[PDB]
Amino acid sequence: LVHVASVEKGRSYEDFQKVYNAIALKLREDDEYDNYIGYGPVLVRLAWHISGTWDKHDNTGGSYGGTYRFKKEFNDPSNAGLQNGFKFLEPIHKEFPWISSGDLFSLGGVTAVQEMQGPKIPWRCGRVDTPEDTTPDNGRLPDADKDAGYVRTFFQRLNMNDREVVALMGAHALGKTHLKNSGYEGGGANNVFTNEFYLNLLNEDWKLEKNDANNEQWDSKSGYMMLPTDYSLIQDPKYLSIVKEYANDQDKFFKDFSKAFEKLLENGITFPKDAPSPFIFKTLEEQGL
Ligand code: HEM
Repeated sequence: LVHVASVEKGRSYEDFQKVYNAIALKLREDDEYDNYIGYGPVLVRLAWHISGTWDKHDNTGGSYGGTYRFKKEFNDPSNAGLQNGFKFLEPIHKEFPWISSGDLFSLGGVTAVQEMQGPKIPWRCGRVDTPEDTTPDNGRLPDADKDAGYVRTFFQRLNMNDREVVALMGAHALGKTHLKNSGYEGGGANNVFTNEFYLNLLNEDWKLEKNDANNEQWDSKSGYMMLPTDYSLIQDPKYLSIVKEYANDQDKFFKDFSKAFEKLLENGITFPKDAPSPFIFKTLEEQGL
């Protein structure tokens, strides 16, 4: 099973920078969503969930086919709340109907991270929409009620090692949980990409509490929360070392996150040797827009 990247006919960097700019301007303008967090975090989550279905064993799932547009995947209980991100992107797809679905969903994540003052994430085009029968079954995305061993084992399916896992989890500096989506009660939230997830894990006095959906989560008197899978990163000695590293080196975190997130978004895709190089998009701020 091979998925070969194929550049949307005649398109080049300038075309994709236009799409980036459209997403970025809408992020700036539709700022009220989710109590003024805006759409950045949900777009990051969307890009991760469309990629996180991948299975290295058989090359099924992943971002290539844009299969989230089909009912089976759209309605996965693990994807509750992502409809908001899909709705955000729909008008942009109408404006740029030539872009593939997987390219749009992945580019939305890239755009969001950069516009939230995160690292630059190189991005490659050429995902191709695949038919409804290529849609992975539900249940490939991870549960939040588990321990470090679960996290480690889960991420082996995505060909991610312990450093890649800890870097990726730093995206939990962004946004929040919502009881109605996931059964976890949200805490303090931000929409600026920093290494604060790691600082909070190490510095707060966490208490194991039960929420109104009868799930356990870790809460602090400061008003922050951690999922069990978040907290696992300080219970496991290998993960803890890496958490400390990123707490103490913002730049290292940014660089490691950039590499792991690009990898996540490209898993399963074969890029021909004459494919274009990855694009690095300018932010609105860099363009004076
Ligand atoms: C073991 C792995 C993971 C688990 C169990 C997990 C679990 C969750 C849960 C339960 C939520 C709350 C959903 C809601 O209630 O709206 C969430 C939100 C989020 N996750 Fe994860 N996550 C994991 C890994 C990741 C990774 C790898 C990324 C990206 C690189 C990511 C990015 C996010 C973002 C940005 C949000 C916030 C969305 C919002 O504010 O609407 N997560 N995650």
